[PDB]
Amino acid sequence: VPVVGIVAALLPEMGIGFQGNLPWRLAKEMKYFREVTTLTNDNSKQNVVIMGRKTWESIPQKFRPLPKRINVVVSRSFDGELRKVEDGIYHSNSLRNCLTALQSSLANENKIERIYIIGGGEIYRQSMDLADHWLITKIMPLPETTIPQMDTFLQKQELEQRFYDNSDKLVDFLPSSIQLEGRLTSQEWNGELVKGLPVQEKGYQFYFTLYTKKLEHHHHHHHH
Ligand SMILES: NC(=O)C1=CN([C@@H]2O[C@H](COP(=O)(O)OP(=O)(O)OC[C@H]3O[C@@H](n4cnc5c(N)ncnc54)[C@H](OP(=O)(O)O)[C@@H]3O)[C@@H](O)[C@H]2O)C=CC1
Ligand SMILES: CCc1nc(N)nc(N)c1C#CCc1cc(OC)cc(-c2ccc3c(c2)OCO3)c1
Repeated sequence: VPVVGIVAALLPEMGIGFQGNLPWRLAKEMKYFREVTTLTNDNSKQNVVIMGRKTWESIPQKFRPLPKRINVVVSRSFDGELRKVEDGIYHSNSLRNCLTALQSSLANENKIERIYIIGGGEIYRQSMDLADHWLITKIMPLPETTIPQMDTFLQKQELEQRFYDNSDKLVDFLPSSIQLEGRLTSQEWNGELVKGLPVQEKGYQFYFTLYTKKLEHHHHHHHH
């Protein structure tokens, strides 16, 4: 089961939140996030969404737990490494231990396709060492638009050490049933190269991107 971090960030600093909320409201960004985390290649499988305690608390109480997805809320105050508390809601007290629990094919019985880390920021930092892929929505304010104030940021440094821009394989990576508008485009913005599928809403133009783990040198395999 692949571990995939999914996030929406504003370039160049990659800001993700402000005072417990999203610094923007974009219908086409939500539509993408919902479909990616919901849809699967195996019709009898469901994905898992993992979030920190604070991210859970800001999701509209009408729309949580997130429908058609197994929800996992991680807080250090909780009891076990994975615990069912309500219908489709799981409580965990360790992000690392939670991942190991779902990955063991005894517990899941091969009914989980992907583990999406919907994150938080404290979770996102810990996800750099954990996630295989990253689905990053690179958002740019249009020439007239004002940059919104933000207090939570994605580690752009830790990301570009361990991951490369694999946006060429985005359509292949996303579930087959998903619908996409534009086509793969490269674009320079404030220095850096922005590559992905271009969408425009309100005063923002954003790109859906894919970041895969870089190739590892074979240093040591655990022999018995
Ligand atoms: N644009 C985007 O893509 C997204 C942005 N956001 C933004 O993120 C911001 C919130 O930031 P942040 O506070 O970092 O959000 P988090 O939900 O990541 O908050 C971290 C909390 O998760 C729990 N936690 C963290 N690490 C672990 C661990 N290893 N094991 C168990 N529990 C753990 C802790 O809960 P406790 O203290 O109870 O132990 C901690 O307080 C908001 O402003 C929001 O808008 C959120 C999601 C997506
Ligand atoms: C759509 C936001 C998003 N984009 C990307 N690219 N990756 C993500 N992981 C997310 C996310 C998320 C979790 C979240 C956080 C939140 O507060 C910060 C609110 C919601 C949310 C969930 C359902 C909603 C809604 C907002 O508006 C009404 O319906 C959902």
